Amino acid sequence: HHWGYGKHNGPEHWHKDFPIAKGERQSPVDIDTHTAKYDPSLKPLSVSYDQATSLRILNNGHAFNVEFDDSQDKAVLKGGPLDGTYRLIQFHFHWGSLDGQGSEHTVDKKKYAAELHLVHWNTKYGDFGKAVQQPDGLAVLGIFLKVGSAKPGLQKVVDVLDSIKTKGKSADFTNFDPRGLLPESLDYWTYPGSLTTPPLLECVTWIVLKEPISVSSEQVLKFRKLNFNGEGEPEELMVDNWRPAQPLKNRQIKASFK
Ligand SMILES: On1ccc(F)cc1=S
Ligand SMILES: [Zn+2]
Repeated sequence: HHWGYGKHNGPEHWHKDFPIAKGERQSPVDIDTHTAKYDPSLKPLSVSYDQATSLRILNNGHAFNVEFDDSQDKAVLKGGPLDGTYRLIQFHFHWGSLDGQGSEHTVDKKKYAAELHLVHWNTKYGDFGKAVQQPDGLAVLGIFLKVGSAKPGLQKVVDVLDSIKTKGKSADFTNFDPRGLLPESLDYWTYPGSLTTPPLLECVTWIVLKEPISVSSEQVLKFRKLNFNGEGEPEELMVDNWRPAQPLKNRQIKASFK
């Protein structure tokens, strides 16, 4: 009886194994666009992904992770609200059963069809495992997906999902360029929060881009053919793997833009 997204093991249950689920800096949150404060002192965000080395794609039973070689400063996030250098370790998505839901963050209570999380760890802590124990350990770049035109830079991800249908399957996934997943604008909201899955550690500077990317109905349909279950278990479609909005409590969302 492990955590999941079902009636018996979903987000309303997580607090029993992970009591920080009811903590002071949980994620995601609703972004109230009229309450977020423009902070003219935020530096421009620096996304340096030209030397990014993708290695592998994994179905972990909750999502799929596209994993990167994080053994050198090859794909880094810097600037914006961040002090120092954060190394890209993986990206994943959260998505719905229907185009009307799927994102974790909301914007004036609007739910997008999906949300991309590019996960980076603070190099001052040496590895990801130590970084997640620090209040400034991670920087997650959050990008909303809406359904419309195809995102060409996503198709290589969509085409390998057949090969990782069930929990614990992986596949070689070299030479994937995550720059093909970014929108034009790097305008963002930022606030201190958490992982959105167990163990829900309060180690994340969230950087949520204002501009969504467009993906095709056919692209998100392929996300929804994945399985939470392992091979030769009853089929449970990997859908609605999103945590809903948590209490803002004593936190200020800042906007990089007027
Ligand atoms: O869901 N998830 C899992 C790992 C991680 F580092 C960040 C997030 S958002
Ligand atoms: Zn996530």
